Order: sequence, then structure tokens, then C-alpha cells
Amino acid sequence: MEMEKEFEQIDKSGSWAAIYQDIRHEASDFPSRVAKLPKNKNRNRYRDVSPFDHSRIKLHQEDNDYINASLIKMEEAQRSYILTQGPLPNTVGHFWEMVWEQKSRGVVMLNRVMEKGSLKCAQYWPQKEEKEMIFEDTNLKLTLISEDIKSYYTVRQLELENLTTQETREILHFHYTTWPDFGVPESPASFLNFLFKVRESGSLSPEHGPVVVHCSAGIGRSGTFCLADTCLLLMDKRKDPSSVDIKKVLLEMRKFRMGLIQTADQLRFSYLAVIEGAKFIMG
Ligand SMILES: NC(=O)CN1C[C@H](O)c2ccccc2S1(=O)=O
Repeated sequence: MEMEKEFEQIDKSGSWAAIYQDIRHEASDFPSRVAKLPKNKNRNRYRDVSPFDHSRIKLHQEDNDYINASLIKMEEAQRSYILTQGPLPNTVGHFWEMVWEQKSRGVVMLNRVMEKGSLKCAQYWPQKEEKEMIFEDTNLKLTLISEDIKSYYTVRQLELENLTTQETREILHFHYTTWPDFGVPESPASFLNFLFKVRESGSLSPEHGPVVVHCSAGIGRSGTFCLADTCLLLMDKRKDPSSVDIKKVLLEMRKFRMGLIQTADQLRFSYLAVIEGAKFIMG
């Protein structure tokens, strides 16, 4: 079926939970043996969220190459994404090592450091120009260059220096700051505006490594971001945009990381975002 009328048909029939459970039943199951090794327990935020072995990002390190991060490679859309958990106190150095080694331009953050009164990720970037951060375990230096605070999101320019080689690179930090503590946003308008700002920066384009996107577990809000982006790109590429099937795209992405889209409300929100976004693109 088309999307917008399939949407109204699920609303009128109140069957979002059943649609979402079907997706959960059909989703891929691949091994995640490296994630479960005892030496990696303090590298995982949640015991039930792990990268598959076949698609995990490897650190270029002979001691321990493990990080909780997955490469989502979308062949028809010609887009790739790295989805990862919010960094832990003992993985902030690994996080920036990955950004460097994968040649990423942008980092997309969809959570606040504290939500619901608890810590959802480490404070992994510097908040003042004159107070830079040094990660001694991976030999990187990180400096805040500029910060632009808007009503729904903040964009930061950061400098990452590999202290071994003295090479430097400019990284863009896109921080969506207004996702509610509970539920999903009422309108997708600010989330779509944010997606378009990431696109306009070059951070999603083939001349760079894959964008790094995270929330707390790296599957819920993070899944909503890449699902909406890929569906909109396919609608632009194809002769028949009504042939884009959001459930089929989601199942393709779940071949590369488990659990993408965590609730039936996130699934409904993803439909809403793609529907509204397809009108603004046009024409
Ligand atoms: N002095 C240090 O140990 C260096 N670190 C870098 C950074 O300050 C940071 C940020 C958030 C959490 C942990 C750390 S750290 O301890 O790894």
C-alpha cells in the first residue's frame, strides 16, 4: 500500500502495536559473540543491546578492537551510517578513535546528557574553548572551536588532533536538544528541519566517511533518524515514489543492527516524518 493512506488505515483501526510486533518477529537474528566476551562488559551500556559480529566497527588496535557500534550500509540509497551507544566514562577515547579511523565528518546526538534524572551518556566533548580535552588511552586531543545554540538544536565546530601524527580535522557536532523525556514529538517539523541541516553540511555525503549517530542505546531515536533519511532519498531516486515501503526499509536496516525503532510510537512518528518530509522536498 502507499504510505499516507496505510497510515490513516492503521490510525483508524488502532493497530500500531500489532504492526510493530510483526516487525519484531520478522527481524534478523545474527550472532554478537564479541560483544558478550567478559573483557567487554564495561564497554556496553545495556546488556540487551549489542552489535552483530558481521557489521560491527573494529577499532584499529591489537589489544582490544571492540566498540558497541554498527555499520548500516544502504545499497540502493547509496548511504551509510554508523549507529552507536552514547559513550561511557571508559569508552570516550574509543569513540573519538572510531570517528578518526572511519574518516567521519559529522556526529549526530539525539539525547541530553541527563534525562529523567539519570545520566544517559558521558560529557564527551568540551564545553569551553579554552578547556580542551585529551584522551590519553587513544592519543587524541579535542577542542571546541565555535557553538551555535538554536531553539531546537545546537551545532558545534570541533577540532580533532591525532597527537601521534599532528594531523588535524574539523568535526561537526549536530545536537538535537528537544526530544521529550517520554514519548515522541507531537510534530515532526523540528526533527525534519534538523535532518536537513545535517544534510546541508556535507556530513552525509560520499566524499566523507559515514556519519556517526547516537542516542543512549543507539537504536531508538537513532533508528528514526536514519530510517527517515533513507526513505526520503529513495522517494527522490525512484520513478514511482509511492513504491517506497517503510516497513521493508526498516527490516533491511535491522539486518545490520538489532532493535531499530524501540516502540510503536517511534514507528508511527517515523511514518509521520517521511509523509510530511515528502511534501516539502517538492517539488
Ligand atoms: N583526565 C582523564 O582521565 C581524561 N578523560 C577524558 C575526558 O575528560 C573524559 C570525559 C568524560 C568522561 C571521562 C573522561 S576521561 O577520564 O576519560
